[PDB]
Amino acid sequence: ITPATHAISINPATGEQLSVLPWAGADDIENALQLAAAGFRDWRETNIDYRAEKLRDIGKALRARSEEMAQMITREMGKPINQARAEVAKSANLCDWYAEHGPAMLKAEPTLVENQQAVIEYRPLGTILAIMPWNFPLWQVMRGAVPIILAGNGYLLKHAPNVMGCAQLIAQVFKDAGIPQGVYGWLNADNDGVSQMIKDSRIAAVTVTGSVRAGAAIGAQAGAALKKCVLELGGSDPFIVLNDADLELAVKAAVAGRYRNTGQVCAAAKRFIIEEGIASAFTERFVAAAAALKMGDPRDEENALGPMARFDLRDELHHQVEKTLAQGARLLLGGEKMAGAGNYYPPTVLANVTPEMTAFREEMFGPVAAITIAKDAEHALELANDSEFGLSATIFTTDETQARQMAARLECGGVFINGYCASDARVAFGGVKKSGFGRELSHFGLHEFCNIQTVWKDRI
Amino acid sequence: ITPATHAISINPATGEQLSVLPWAGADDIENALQLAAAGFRDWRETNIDYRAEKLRDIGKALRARSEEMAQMITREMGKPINQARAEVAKSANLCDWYAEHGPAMLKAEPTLVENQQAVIEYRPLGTILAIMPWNFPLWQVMRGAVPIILAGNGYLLKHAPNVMGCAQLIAQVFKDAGIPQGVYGWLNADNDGVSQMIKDSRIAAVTVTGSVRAGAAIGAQAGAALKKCVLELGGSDPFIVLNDADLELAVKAAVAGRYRNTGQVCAAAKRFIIEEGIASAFTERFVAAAAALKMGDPRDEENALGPMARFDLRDELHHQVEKTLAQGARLLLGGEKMAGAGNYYPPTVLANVTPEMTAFREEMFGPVAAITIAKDAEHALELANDSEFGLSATIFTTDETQARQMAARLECGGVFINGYCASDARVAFGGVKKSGFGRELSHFGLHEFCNIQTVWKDRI
Ligand SMILES: NC(=O)c1ccc[n+]([C@@H]2O[C@H](COP(=O)([O-])OP(=O)(O)OC[C@H]3O[C@@H](n4cnc5c(N)ncnc54)[C@H](O)[C@@H]3O)[C@@H](O)[C@H]2O)c1
Ligand SMILES: NC(=O)c1ccc[n+]([C@@H]2O[C@H](COP(=O)([O-])OP(=O)(O)OC[C@H]3O[C@@H](n4cnc5c(N)ncnc54)[C@H](O)[C@@H]3O)[C@@H](O)[C@H]2O)c1
Repeated sequence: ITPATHAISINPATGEQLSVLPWAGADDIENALQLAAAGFRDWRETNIDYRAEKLRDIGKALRARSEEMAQMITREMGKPINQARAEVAKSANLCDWYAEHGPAMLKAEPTLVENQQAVIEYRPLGTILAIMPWNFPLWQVMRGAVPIILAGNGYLLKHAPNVMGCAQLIAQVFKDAGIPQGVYGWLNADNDGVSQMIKDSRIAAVTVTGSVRAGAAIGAQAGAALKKCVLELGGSDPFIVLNDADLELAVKAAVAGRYRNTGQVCAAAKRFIIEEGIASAFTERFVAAAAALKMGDPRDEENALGPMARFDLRDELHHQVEKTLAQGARLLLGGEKMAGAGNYYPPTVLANVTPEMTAFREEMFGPVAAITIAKDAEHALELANDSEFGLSATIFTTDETQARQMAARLECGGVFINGYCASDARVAFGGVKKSGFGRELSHFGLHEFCNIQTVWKDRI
Repeated sequence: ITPATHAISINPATGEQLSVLPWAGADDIENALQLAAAGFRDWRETNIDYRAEKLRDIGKALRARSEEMAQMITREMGKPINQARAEVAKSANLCDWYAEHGPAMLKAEPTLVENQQAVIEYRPLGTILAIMPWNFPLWQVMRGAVPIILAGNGYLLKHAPNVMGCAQLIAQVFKDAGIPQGVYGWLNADNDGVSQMIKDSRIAAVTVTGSVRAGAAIGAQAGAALKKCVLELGGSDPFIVLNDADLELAVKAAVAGRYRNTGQVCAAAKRFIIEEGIASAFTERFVAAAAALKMGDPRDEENALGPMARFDLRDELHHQVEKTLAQGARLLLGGEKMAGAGNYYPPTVLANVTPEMTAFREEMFGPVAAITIAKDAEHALELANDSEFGLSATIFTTDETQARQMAARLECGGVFINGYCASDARVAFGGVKKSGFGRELSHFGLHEFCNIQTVWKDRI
């Protein structure tokens, strides 16, 4: 057993090894690609209304294993159990939502060509290779798999190596739903196996949810293979609070946005940018509220935070904290690794964070808030856009006109005005800059992996 | 002067050197990137109706230099002068079309979120680097530049090195129209210069129209730099004729589709796939019609074909003809380089072309038709899909239902039934497989380089 030969699951609350799974071999890869190719060949011929009904079947099979799934999520990566349950319910509802609204988004599109000669058809592309992360082991898979399969594609999952118990359980749910094994499939492939599949003609495109470094490594290969990719990568979302904000609501949303899933959220509020007049009141309220978050065993529902998922990533997070403190930030809360067998890092708040500091320029993928003072709203917008990332953003202010104007100038894919940032089937998700490109959910996730095909009759 | 240090224009009809231009230097690249960034910063703030009026100004300035532009196209790459005039007219009309229909396509999109709390906004992305080919030196630039700039982006053109006279004239047209500095720009960059620009933060995304080899080279770099790209690459379009086809119309469309622009068309009919019962009658009519095409001085309007654009590519095309004849195909017309100072290659027809031959597997980017016999309609579909390419396709048959079913199974981005394949502002354009990914024209070309942004108010 070694990370060079096996995927390994470890409980981050206890440090105990849970399972191992060897990398797929040459024959496993070939068999997966044959099954995927055969599955897509038949699935692409099915009726759209039949596929919608199969989505409802997926939702039912998932709910039927909802607690088994939630406990597996919590066990493998440390998520508080009620958050894992909420992840299951949101994933199941996504099946029903696309079942109801998806088919109409795939209807032929008329054009302005005379005599109704030309229409746009949304054709399936093929089998989509999907590379997914551990922070939402179910939702991240379902977010793409549901629309991708509804559009008549196949989906081939390469999951993160620390949640292969989750991966096998998801496959069992799709099996329970009667989804053919070619249509939803999966492989415990190492990175070289991923490389081989991208080069294989039976993979039509790639979708990646992960870090910036993974997106660049995989995106380069997809381009070299002339395969389209969607990259949903890291974020360092700004959370702007102006002097006229609803301060109580802003702090509630600020705390929820930073510390949900023990801070391990792509679109988490990570860089708090507070106008000078309200900064002292915001900072004091935010520290007190963050300090009231209980942390411990994620099977105990009194805990708002669990351990972080990966011991090496807690080390990396603490290193970023220490560098930021050494650069001149002030420690207001937390900021030390909990001793013991568990991978615990307490709610942490860093103040006097300047744009030159590590916690302002890197993704802080854990329960570490950075607080930066803005001279005014113009400064707050400049601070917000001064980032390699560009996934999402929040603005708190009672001047809705100003909020709308700032939203137009924020370099990110989502802007929440006076509310709680989240993903939702009804709206687009995805960012700009090093957060990547392409859009998921709504009709965007349905169309990203369609062959958009012009059919033009009698052009004479 | 050597192609190692300079871009060189040579008149293919005469062989005379027209112009030379050294590659852009480090200062030139930096200057262009600075002005692109500043131009985009101000351009993104303008009102959509102002930008629509500026598109009309581009169309006016282009029509004012229409004969000068047409003659420059013909002089640098050999296109018959009336096709160059048509290219200018189509490009000017594209400006007016997007001016009229573009703004509504950029309006905010309602969502299913209750109480109208969330909309989808189509924001500008930044400066788009555009890598373009010589076969339509004006239209390829305008096809993307017009919607890209209408959406509030900037456009930085890296044109093919044999048409830098066209590139400079295009820039003069944008100057005549009053397009602000850095909103439209261009550089005579060598391949390393392109690599540098892709890695530069002031390039937001890349669009490529060119060969499969260029798309793989550039696409890999875009992915590694986390830049979205659109790849519009080569084609080897099938042209299927079944026994019940309107034979006279099929032959007319077959000759027009193969030999327009002296065959140098991405979506040209390149692989003719004819059902056995009608193959002899098709082949004899096609040879006779192809033989009736006049070739010569492209400034003379009686000539349907000019010389090929590049002397090295004629050598390459003839090598493809020789290899295919060596593999067992039959030469029915043409098939030898014309003697003299001009780069002329006659209309050529190769028959008994089987799937294993060079003319069936590679893009024949010149006036060479390949004819393959299909046993039946299912064999024809299989033959059509047995290709690395997948740009467009044509089916001729009076059985509309069968044509619609084949269209759904053709692995390509466009299918023309009983008609002449062409690009048009009102429909999507783009392919699958090694022909690339992404879509141009209609609302697709407008949205490819937008930041699709959710704006959600009061999500509490
Ligand atoms: N934008 C989004 O939608 C979104 C959603 C969730 C998480 N994320 C991001 O995910 C990241 C954390 O999750 P992570 O730790 O699993 O990131 P990660 O990149 O290290 O791992 C992501 C996935 O990519 C695979 N992978 C990584 N490198 C690879 C390579 N060279 N070849 C093939 N496969 C490779 C991993 O095995 C894993 O399955 C954070 O940056 C977070 O912001 C983004
Ligand atoms: N799909 C489409 O919309 C479309 C339209 C027109 C032409 N084409 C294709 O264009 C091709 C012919 O034009 P071409 O001969 O100029 O193709 P080409 O690939 O040789 O050159 C295309 C462009 O890419 C640039 N380029 C090539 N390699 C590069 C590299 N490594 N780095 C940076 N830049 C590079 C060239 O300088 C040129 O500007 C044909 O294959 C044709 O089918 C496609």
